[PDB]
Amino acid sequence: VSYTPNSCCYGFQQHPPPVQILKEWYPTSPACPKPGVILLTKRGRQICADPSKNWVRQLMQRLPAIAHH
Repeated sequence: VSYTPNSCCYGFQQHPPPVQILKEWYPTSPACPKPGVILLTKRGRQICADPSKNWVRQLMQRLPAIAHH
């Protein structure tokens, strides 16, 4: 849908989550002003994280990249 809303992070989580709760990750929309990733937890919590941060890239590497929709 050319008129669908876009999911974006306005604010990122600055402190690393516990790896044990993380399931997978996926990027937010390319339409967003600041590029983001979601770290999705086993309980389904969507954690906004900044892929310009090395610690976020390292978690990303350890997790499967799995499209949400």
